[PDB]
Amino acid sequence: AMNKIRKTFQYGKHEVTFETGEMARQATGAVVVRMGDTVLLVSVVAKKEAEEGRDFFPLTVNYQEKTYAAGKIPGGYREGRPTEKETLTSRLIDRPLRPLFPKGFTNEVQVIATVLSVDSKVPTDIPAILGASAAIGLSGIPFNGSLGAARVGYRGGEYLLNPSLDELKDSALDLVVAGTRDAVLMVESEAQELPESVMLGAVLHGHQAMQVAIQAIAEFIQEAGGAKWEWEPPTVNTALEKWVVEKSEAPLKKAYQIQEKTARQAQIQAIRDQLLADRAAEAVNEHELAVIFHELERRIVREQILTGQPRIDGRDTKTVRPITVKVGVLPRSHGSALFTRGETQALVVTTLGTERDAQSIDDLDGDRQEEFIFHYNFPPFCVGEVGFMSGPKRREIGHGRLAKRAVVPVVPTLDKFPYVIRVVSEILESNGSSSMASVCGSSLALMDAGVPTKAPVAGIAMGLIKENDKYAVLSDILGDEDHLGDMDFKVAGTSNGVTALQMDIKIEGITKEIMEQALDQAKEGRLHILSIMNKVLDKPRSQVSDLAPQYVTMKINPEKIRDVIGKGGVVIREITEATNCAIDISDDGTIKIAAHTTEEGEAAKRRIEELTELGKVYEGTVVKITDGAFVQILTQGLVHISQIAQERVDYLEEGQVKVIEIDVRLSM
Amino acid sequence: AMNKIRKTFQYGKHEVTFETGEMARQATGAVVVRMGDTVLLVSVVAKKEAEEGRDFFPLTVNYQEKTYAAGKIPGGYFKRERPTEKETLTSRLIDRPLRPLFPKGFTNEVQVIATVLSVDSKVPTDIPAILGASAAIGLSGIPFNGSLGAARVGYRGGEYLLNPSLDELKDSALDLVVAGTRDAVLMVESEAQELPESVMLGAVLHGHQAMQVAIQAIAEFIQEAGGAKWEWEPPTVNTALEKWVVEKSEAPLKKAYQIQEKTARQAQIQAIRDQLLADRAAEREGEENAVNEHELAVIFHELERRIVREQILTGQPRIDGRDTKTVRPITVKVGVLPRSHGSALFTRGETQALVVTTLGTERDAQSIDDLDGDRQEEFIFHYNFPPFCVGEVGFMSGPKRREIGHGRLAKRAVVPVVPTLDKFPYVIRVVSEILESNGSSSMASVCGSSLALMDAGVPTKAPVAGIAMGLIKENDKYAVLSDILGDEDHLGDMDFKVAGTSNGVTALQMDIKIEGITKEIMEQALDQAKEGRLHILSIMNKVLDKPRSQVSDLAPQYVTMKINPEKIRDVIGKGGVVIREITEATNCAIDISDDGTIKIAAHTTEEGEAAKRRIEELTAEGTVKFGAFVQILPLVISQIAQERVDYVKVIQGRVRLSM
Amino acid sequence: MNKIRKTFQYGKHEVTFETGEMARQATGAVVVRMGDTVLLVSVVAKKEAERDFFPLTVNYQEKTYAAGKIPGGYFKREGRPTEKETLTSRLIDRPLRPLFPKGFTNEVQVIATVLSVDSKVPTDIPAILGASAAIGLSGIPFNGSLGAARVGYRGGEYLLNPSLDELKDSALDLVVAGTRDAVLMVESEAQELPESVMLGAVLHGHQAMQVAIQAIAEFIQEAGGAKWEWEPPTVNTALEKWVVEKSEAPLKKAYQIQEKTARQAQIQAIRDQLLADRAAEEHELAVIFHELERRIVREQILTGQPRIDGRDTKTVRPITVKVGVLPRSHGSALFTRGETQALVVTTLGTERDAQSIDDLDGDRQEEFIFHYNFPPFCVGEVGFMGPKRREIGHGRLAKRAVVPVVPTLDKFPYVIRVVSEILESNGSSSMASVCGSSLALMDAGVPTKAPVAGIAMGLIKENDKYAVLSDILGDEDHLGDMDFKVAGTSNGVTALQMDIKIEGITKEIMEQALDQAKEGRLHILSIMNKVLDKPRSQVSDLAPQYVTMKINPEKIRDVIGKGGVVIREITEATNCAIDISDDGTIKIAAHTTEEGEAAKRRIEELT
Repeated sequence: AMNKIRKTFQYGKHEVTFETGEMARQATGAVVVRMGDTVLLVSVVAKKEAEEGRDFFPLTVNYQEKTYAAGKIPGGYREGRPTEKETLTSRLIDRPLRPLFPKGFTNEVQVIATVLSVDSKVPTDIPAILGASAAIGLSGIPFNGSLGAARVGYRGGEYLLNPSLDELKDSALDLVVAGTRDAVLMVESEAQELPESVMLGAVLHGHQAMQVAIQAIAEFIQEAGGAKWEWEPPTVNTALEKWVVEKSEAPLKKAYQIQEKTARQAQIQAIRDQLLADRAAEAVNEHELAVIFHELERRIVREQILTGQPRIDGRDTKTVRPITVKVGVLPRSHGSALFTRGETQALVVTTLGTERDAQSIDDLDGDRQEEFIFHYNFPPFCVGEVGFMSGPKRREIGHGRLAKRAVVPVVPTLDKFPYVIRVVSEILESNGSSSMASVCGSSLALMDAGVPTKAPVAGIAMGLIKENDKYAVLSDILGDEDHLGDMDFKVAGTSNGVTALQMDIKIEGITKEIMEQALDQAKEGRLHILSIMNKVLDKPRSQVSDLAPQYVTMKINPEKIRDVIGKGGVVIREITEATNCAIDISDDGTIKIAAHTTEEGEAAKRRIEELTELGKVYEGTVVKITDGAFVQILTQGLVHISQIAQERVDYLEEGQVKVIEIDVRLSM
Repeated sequence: AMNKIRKTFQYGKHEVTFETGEMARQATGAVVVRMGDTVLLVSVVAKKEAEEGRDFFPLTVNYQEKTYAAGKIPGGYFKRERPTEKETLTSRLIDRPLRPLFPKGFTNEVQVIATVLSVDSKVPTDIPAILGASAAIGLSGIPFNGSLGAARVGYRGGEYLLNPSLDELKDSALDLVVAGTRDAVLMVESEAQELPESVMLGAVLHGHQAMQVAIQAIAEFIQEAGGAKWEWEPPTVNTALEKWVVEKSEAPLKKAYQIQEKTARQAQIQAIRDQLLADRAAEREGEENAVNEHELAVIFHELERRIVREQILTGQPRIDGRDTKTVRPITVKVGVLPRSHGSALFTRGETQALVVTTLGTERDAQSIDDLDGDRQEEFIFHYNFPPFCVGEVGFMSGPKRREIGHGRLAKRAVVPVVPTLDKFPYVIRVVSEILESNGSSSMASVCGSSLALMDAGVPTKAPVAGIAMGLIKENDKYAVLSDILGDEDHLGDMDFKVAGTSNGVTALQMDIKIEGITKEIMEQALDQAKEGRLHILSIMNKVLDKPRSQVSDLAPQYVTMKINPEKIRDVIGKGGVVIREITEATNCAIDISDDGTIKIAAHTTEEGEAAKRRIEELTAEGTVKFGAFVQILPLVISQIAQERVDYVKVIQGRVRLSM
Repeated sequence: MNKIRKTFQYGKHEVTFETGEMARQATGAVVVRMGDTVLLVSVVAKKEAERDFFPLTVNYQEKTYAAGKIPGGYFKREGRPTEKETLTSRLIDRPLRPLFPKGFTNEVQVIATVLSVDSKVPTDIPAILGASAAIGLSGIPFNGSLGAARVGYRGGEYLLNPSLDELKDSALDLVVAGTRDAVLMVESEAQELPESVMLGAVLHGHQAMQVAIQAIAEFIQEAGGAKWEWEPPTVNTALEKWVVEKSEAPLKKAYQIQEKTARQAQIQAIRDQLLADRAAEEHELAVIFHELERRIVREQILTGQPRIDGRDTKTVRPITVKVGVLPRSHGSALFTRGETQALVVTTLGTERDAQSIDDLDGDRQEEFIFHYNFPPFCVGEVGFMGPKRREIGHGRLAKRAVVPVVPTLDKFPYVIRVVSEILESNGSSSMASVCGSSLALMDAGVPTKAPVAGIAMGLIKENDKYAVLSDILGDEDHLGDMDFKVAGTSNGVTALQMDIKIEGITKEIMEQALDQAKEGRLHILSIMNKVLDKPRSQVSDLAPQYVTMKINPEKIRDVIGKGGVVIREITEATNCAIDISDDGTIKIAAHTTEEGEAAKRRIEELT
């Protein structure tokens, strides 16, 4: 039974289309989104059942790009493990969905967004979200949506809606916003030191722009929408609630007055364990029990701040935690630093390399190359846990990316600094926003390594607590205030402006007023941290490191250039492959060699002294014999029989000579 | 202590020896199979007890190829043998015929590992692998209905080939593996070039007759060297209870299965069950919990399979209302994706395939290194079976077993119609996305592939279609089901899939769960499947019946230039290092004819016109070492300055002019 | 802040411990530095226990930035534990485990990350010192702490904590860790060195070690927090008491019985007759039964009674041997000793087949490739099939035992790949892999210096009484207080491994142990040699061949080309390793005959 519904609307420069009822009919919901020539099939599947007493919402979004979308056969060996981009877009898509799924809805849902065709004029992430909104909306799955999304560029003082990839080459702002009709949900952006007034106006611009799509998706759901799932959250029995409150409230109140994190968490757990034990003394319950307990935590933490009382570690809403900053932390690194802000610590190591160390990426967008790679990883011992050490998690990529695009604007160009840079931020402790410590930390590690940055860059994490009209904007948030708070608001940049802005908003009905206030209280905190930073390292060091790849320089007769590059460019490639040294040659005459070592650096030249009289006493092998013998000196010259070892003269066959003349004679 | 028993016998051209009692002695059984110089160690291990409840049979086959078997050191750069397509596929090939041979209700976990110790090019490994499995299992004493042989059968010159090598299949119009017991064909797997059903069926029977010698060899080998057979029994019955559940539930159940609407139907069956459960409960009452509800479930489950089977056998319509011969609704579409080189959406009932074609350049060929390695594939056929197609949630990790197995079946269905590389100088990649599967998706993959390729302008020999079948057999009566649903394959005692063109079978796959499926039944089953695949062909032909007059503007193109033949040594270079570099540079296949042409394979134009330059410059303004001599491409004095004397116009010599 | 920094001197290098600055949230963490080698070591002990086994997991990881390098992968990151990383993790794990108190089920995870690496300081030792010190601060129940040292041999003199370059000139690379009191674990490779030299190295390592152990013991004081509250569970003498009085006599008679069936019958019977009368008057029973069971058998061997299979302590299981078992392999050997069996295959290749391993030891080529596969069927089990830890662990021991008798590449210009299949394992199969290798390399005509063998041993020590067990069964592993394995030639000892549970093990004995090992070694060797004595005078026909040709000296550069590009194309076209005499002939290393005469058709046109 095939009944195909299609809604079409016009989103700025492009025509968008949602189709349903043709493809993927067994999914709980599925939509074909086409925007320009960019097409995704977005299907959601949701289990009707949930595991009794589940602590988390098993939403999985899988965004996958098919190389047949761009007309290309996959390069390596089919499509392999997820590309960094795929991981990121899955994460970009997940974020805004999550808060729209009702509190307490634990059924596992899976969103799969597959790119069928990719148009260069239309980046995929935007219609992906539009699709996910539409698919979840069709499904009937409990959802508070529908959410739209928009990308906003900034060029010539105007705002660009849904810019292409090239168009962004001209933009100082790359920003994706996603929200509902009434509220902004999440924001991801990089920018070059733009002012808060611009960042905010950009979030608002997109939030207005996307309304057309949220309307369209909304009515699409009207026409073709399935039946709304009858569903309700797990129930709490207030008899038990009262019981839990009377027993744990006073203890939680103080337990939350413990400044030191691990001491706090231990005490909380003890309260939690006494509870469970106190209950048993008399599988859903324990969940129902945990629900009540968590609600209590929330109210306790929240009502403290809302009433003017001091925060968990005692700060007022406006004060950043204590910061200790060091550099030259590791002996063998090119650059390093240790950034400790409160209980959050990042050890950022910088490494340098030649083009050989540069990274090729493959994906839609075609095959490009990054000379700046930024890695971030988050080990279980920073949280005080025990876990598996396997490859980087979606957040570890997601946070690496954010930290990276915060820093990118101040990272020098290829022109000035002809290296490849690898930054690795390692979080050795995290009580909150380790993400921002990476930025801070890396800015120091980059300078400490001699990288000629435009200006020192730092970042801060904000949140708020709102009930009705009243709200407090928290600065330098800690894990608890993110978990029990209403938002996590990330701002990074230099003194002159914001390089990156990231928003995740749990609640709805947040206003530009609050947002406007949070961008500065952030701006303060940023400048506060910058000051404390600049006391250790204010500027990039005037030189790279000693163990850093350094160039070996030798000058060649511009005529002798015909050789070293070889016919077709083959001999220079042979050289760089054999020594692993990248060689750069002035059209005349100087050579500049990139050497990770002096051992190759010296191994790169010996190969170039080759391709490039006067005797000078060479040593070279005999090839032809006559009559004397032509030896091979690198060209050939005659050893006259008169000049063979004297006594008047065989004397050799072939295998192993001074040069005695030219217009080339030899002697022994 | 080691007691080593050997069995030597002739199989076709090759001497086969089984050994046991020397290696792998702690296995539940182990055999070293040798055929020609191909050698395998095949071992089986079975847990001695089933888990608490067990609803199924945990059979696992591991087939692995050591590269030392080929006297090679592995190419993988950490230099170790990620089970490959072939290793997976062959594992699945060995698995299939084993399953039906394990007795009903034997739930003990069983692992079969087949490792290739040495490889002979004359003797493909899978055949001895199946024989070895047959022997190890027999030796094990594990309960088994066996023992089974296998044979590969080729067709050349109108006559059958027994266990041919790859070299020999190059001249064969058929590649078919058949596995069976003394009395029965268990599984068939094959590709063929448009061969008629009787030649296909003839091959199955030729293999089945030909393998007997190996089955006999194994059977007596086992007799001699086997270990004590396991003492095992299928769960006891309660005949009285069964007769009672039947008398009670049968009439109502027959009426329930008259409801085509699932949720509505499953409701009734639950009612009938719950009622049955009450009735038993009263028949006892004061006796203590004498109602198990489990043994009842089993008896009940088995009764509804009987009943459904009976209804179809007596002419009743299938669960969805179709009779045995009718194929589900089909809808075909081409050119569904803007940026694809070709595409199709094939939907048959609830089975649906989005198939996409990508045209590519010699640069895109996927290399393969294995036993019989150093191979390039210009035809790349992938397959995808996402959780949502069956309407559930599942991980996305890598190609699954089924995805390889199904994907591969589809590929061998299509390959016979795919143009030779001389005729169509493109590498092809077809990716099959199964959006909806209840049905046979793999055959949908076939139909969609045939459409996708033509849509892309691939000059396929002819459109190819495929269809999946099932067969119910109760005693002497049987029914042949066309285009079976998913739930229908457990209904039947054998399932087969047949793909081909209007003129012949390009692939045939058979899995048989029972004994006494005759050449006659097969003959008739294949006919109904033919009538089916033509029905489907006719439908798809209405959308696109022949390849497109040309290639998508989005596909790779040839760029053509003319050169100086005397300069060919210059472009190819000394040793051929120059032309190499050019390709790895621009990523273009550069094929230089004797004189004087150059054909350049280019994905984009930019890549192509780049190949042009590096060529041209190397053959046909600027910027040295008074007088000028700047030299530019790898010497104007008056015209530096007429002002006399600081500080390519071109006309041993070689004097001018630059500036 | 603090930031407590202890500094001492280990031999040539200055070692530095510190804490309080970083990884504060961890149960404990230390930054250990030796020379310029730096490792963050951290220990997280999970809050509360759960179990009957010890969930200890050590992860030693290497960051490329420690070496100033960017990872060579496609993703430019490090996601794939290297064989090295897995090996070191295993190595750091061994000496720690036995130090963790009896009946401590609390889950512990130690993470040692290399943040900096010096060519003069191998990363092994500072890691172990740092793990020992990290666990120190955690306050986690521990009977430690310990330290580690490496010992080399150059010109009759031992070398403390030698570097990679220096090891080149050492006849010995030996790692040892131990508590102040006693030695715990040893891992070594030597070139046919005497037992006296090896064991002297274990002592030397143990003596030079105390400096570190002291430094550590102090570092804890200056910094480390007070211990964890803990104590061996619920010890019930009431439980012990009754069991014995109703248990020993019937059970000690149940092990005088033959191999199995009459064992698992009567024993299991006892587990009933005693199961029956218990309730007349918790799994806790299951143990103190097994522990008694242990004691029973431990005793019986000490009194010189049959081992579980009927063997005495000195006799090695019957050994059968075959070479050239597989038709198409370059070399083959099937080595069965008792119920342990290894099929081992030799494959030779051109320089094109050489291993490229990149890591903190610098970019390198390996022409000797050794692999070890331990499939589930050898033990009679079903299991899943990337090689596990123990496979690399056992594989690596086997390798280093064979390496010293392996020809240098100039003497035998072939890449070698040895693969060892364990088709049966009861009693050490890592040693079966060594015995299987000699034969296989020799069957393949690989001119090994001498046939090599190895044996796995065990020691039961109760008080001052003990017994040294030869060719230990898998089920004799729990019995032993020491599990050591030994491999070597008719002359010296190639490889030595030891792991030690109890204390008070004295030089006076393991000396003896190392002998009884030598006996068996010699014994095994004698039986091997009568199958294959010396390497085959020839390399197998199927193996790569060297085609030799002679061209005109003047044209040597028409082959090699310009900068070397022409000669690289030929080797990358035909897959042949090619070299030219200064002026003269040309040796072509070819896999097949075609491939090799493909190299000729090319070299001729250039001529």
